[PDB]
Amino acid sequence: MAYYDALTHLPNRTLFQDRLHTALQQAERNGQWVVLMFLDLDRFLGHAAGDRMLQEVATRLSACVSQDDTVARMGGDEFTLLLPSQGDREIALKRAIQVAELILGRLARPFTLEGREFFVTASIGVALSPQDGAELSLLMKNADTAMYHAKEMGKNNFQFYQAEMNARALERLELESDLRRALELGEFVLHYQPQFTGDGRRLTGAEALLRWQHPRRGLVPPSEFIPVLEEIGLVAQVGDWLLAEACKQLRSWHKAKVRVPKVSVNLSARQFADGQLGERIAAILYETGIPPACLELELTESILMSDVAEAMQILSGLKRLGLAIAVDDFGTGYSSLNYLKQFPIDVLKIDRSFVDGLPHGEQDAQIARAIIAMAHSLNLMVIAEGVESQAQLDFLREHGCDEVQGYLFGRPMPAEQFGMLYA
Amino acid sequence: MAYYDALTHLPNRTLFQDRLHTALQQAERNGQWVVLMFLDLDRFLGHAAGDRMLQEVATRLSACVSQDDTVARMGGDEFTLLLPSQGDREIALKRAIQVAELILGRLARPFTLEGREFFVTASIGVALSPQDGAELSLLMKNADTAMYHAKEMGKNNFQFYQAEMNARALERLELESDLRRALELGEFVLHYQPQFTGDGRRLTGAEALLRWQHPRRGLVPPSEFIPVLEEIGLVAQVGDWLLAEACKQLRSWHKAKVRVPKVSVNLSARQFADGQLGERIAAILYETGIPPACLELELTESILMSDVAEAMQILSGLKRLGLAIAVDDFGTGYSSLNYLKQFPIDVLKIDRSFVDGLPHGEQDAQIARAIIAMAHSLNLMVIAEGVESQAQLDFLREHGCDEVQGYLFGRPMPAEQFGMLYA
Ligand SMILES: Nc1nc2c(ncn2[C@@H]2O[C@@H]3COP(=O)(O)O[C@H]4[C@@H](O)[C@H](n5cnc6c(=O)[nH]c(N)nc65)O[C@@H]4COP(=O)(O)O[C@H]3[C@H]2O)c(=O)[nH]1
Ligand SMILES: Nc1nc2c(ncn2[C@@H]2O[C@@H]3COP(=O)(O)O[C@H]4[C@@H](O)[C@H](n5cnc6c(=O)[nH]c(N)nc65)O[C@@H]4COP(=O)(O)O[C@H]3[C@H]2O)c(=O)[nH]1
Ligand SMILES: [Mg+2]
Ligand SMILES: [Mg+2]
Ligand SMILES: [Mg+2]
Ligand SMILES: [Mg+2]
Repeated sequence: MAYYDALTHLPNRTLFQDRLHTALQQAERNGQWVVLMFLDLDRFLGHAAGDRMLQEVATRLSACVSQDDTVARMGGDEFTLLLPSQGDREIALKRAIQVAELILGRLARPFTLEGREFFVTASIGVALSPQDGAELSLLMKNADTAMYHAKEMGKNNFQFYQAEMNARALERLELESDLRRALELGEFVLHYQPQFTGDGRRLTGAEALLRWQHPRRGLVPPSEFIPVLEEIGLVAQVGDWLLAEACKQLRSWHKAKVRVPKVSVNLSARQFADGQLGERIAAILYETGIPPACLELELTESILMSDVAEAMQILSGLKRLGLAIAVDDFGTGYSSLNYLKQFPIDVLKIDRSFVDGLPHGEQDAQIARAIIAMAHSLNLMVIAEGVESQAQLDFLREHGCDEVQGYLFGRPMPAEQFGMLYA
Repeated sequence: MAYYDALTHLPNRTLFQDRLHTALQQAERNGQWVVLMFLDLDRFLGHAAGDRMLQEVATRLSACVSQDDTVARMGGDEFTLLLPSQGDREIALKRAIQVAELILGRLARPFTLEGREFFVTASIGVALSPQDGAELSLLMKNADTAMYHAKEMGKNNFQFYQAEMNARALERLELESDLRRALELGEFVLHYQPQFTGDGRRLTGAEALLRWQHPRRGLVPPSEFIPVLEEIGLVAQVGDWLLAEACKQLRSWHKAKVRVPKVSVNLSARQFADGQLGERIAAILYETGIPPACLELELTESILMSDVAEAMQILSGLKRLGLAIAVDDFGTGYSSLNYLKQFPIDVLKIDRSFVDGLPHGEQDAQIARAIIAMAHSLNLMVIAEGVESQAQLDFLREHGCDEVQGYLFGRPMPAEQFGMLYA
């Protein structure tokens, strides 16, 4: 079409502007964000090889974005990208960071024409609608301004139009950098929180809890760095380290006459979706010599109930491995009672938020009784988390809560102190 | 832009084709459907008034479709519409029917130019991707073929490319036609199914159940015609008829010494979303002279839990009206236990599907015990629906189910027989 660049087959300037306008009008109607990127090359060649290079650039750019994103060619050495329908500021910001890093990484790679090797460098400017403009020409002014800022900083850079996003981008990249290194140097450590029978007479297991100690940031809370791990391929690899470390710990504790009956590991949504999950778990159980009965997986009702049919199969695979399954944070999500019984699950965990109102919050008291009753109706065992007070414990015990966990019974703890404190 | 028609400001042929292509490539990737319509005018005027008419046509067409749909001008008197991202065949079919009827209705209306009145007529052809083509040129061949079929049938017609859809369209329109008439002539009737205490010693209420008797189709099941009602503005108006009829019935039964303590009415999602719901209910309670305690509303957990924050407010409004609220079909949806307690609800109804497996289906038996236990933990009263057998009843009674309903206790029934059968 007259609307496409004859060489790269990408939309031309006018078509791209129409789609940008459309994306802006729609975003504004749905309270969504749009990312606009401008990209310039210094190249860095031959005439025919030149046009062949632009073609390779184009291919590489298309490969960095999804189905719904547009890549286009403004002219000469300038390309633009459009990432529409981003749910909010932060999704937009992360997706922009991710796409821009991906692009610079792909364009770093050498261009192999005439048998030989060439390099190009790129400068990228990024502007996010609506904040940097909800109108196409303002959004473009600002992406272009960011681009030139990116140039004024040297080779292979991306800048946002907002300084605040540039700062946040730089830090995010450093965090990612540190987390890769954390795994390489082993800066992660496992702490264990003990689990008891409702009376407190007895230790039923330990919940393993990832911590991260960085020399400068100090100790980073799991809630900060875990989501970052899963936003890369890092989490499966960290999960492997963790599972193996807990299995080894179990080994040492048994050797040292510390009778810990089992250990619980939390799983993210990403780990749960992984096709090799059960395979990697079996692999680790085999290396460490520990049986599946010693292990329990903890998944949130949001992870299980989003796609119930898929979850049924994944869970069934894991049970055939002989391991137990607990539904973490229970009561904070949306659950089919139907599938709660069909899923081969073992345990419900009463979220801390409900335990916190005990014993004199009517709402929290009734919700907690209800969970216990559900659990026992489905032959599930339930443990209350976040038990911090004698009164909470009295209530839960009085109403048949099977197991209990919380600061009242001692904080999360490194393995050796754990053994001594609960031997 | 050179891409837009200078007169109507609609996209021109080439731009429309690009968006159609895009919509097809995307639909195919997401397993979605796309609707394409071709529209021709016979007009049916003056030169300046002519161009002003096309402009009015354009405005009218834009007003018939949503934000995301494209309207365009192929040339002369021909326009096209694109309705992308339709979830499946039937959504597509209904949406096409709806949009086409809307367009013919708007174009029926007179054009007021030079002070005077004019009429145009239109022929519409409709083709649905992927079935009538997943490639733009084939989809266009076929919409155009449908259009000419529409012409060969006379004025103001739409045809699908598939004969099967034309048949289904014609029938759907006749159904809609009949339902409007049904309401005008009162062909709807209420049947009532009685509700008892778990023992059976005692009648706690009656669930009202809409039926429709058509002279030719015979008796149409609620599941067939109710969704059609709500796909128009008909359901609020039928709901009003129904509520009023049940309140009147309650009047007569009390007059005639038939002690029916209350009546339950089912609500659709659409009725529930209506801003005037509580207002219209109060209005009807006032006209019929019956107090809110005599009334109970039945809503599905899917209606309540889709938007919990909105539902909380809507429900709170209804409770302030003094009426009771039951969660129908419970166990078949996704529910926050948290919001189950916060929502000011009164009753859970155990779906028939779980009662059906009783008493010897382990899964169904445990689910049903669990619901009863939940209900009583939250101080809710629960009734089992679809109780058909002595064994089912024994089980439910043994486990403290408060109330019961089903064919074992007698089918749904017209009011007067109801009174005599349960006085
Ligand atoms: N207020 C209160 N809090 C208590 C009490 N007892 C324990 N806690 C804290 O509550 C959290 C319980 O873990 P969770 O619900 O699985 O929730 C976890 C889990 O979802 C995730 N997480 C932790 N470790 C891992 C891991 O190794 N892998 C994965 N995939 N996620 C993890 O991060 C979340 C937070 O972990 P932590 O920061 O260790 O926070 C832990 C624990 O330190 C108490 O009595 N009162
Ligand atoms: N297998 C079995 N079935 C039994 C038994 N006892 C009753 N039923 C049937 O099960 C349905 C119970 O109604 P529902 O769950 O509210 O489900 C209702 C309700 O959601 C909707 N509906 C019915 N009347 C109205 C109404 O007036 N307004 C609205 N908005 N929806 C209605 O249509 C659905 C079906 O209504 P019906 O066709 O009357 O079907 C009724 C009733 O005839 C039993 O022992 N065994
Ligand atoms: Mg946990
Ligand atoms: Mg938690
Ligand atoms: Mg009902
Ligand atoms: Mg039902």
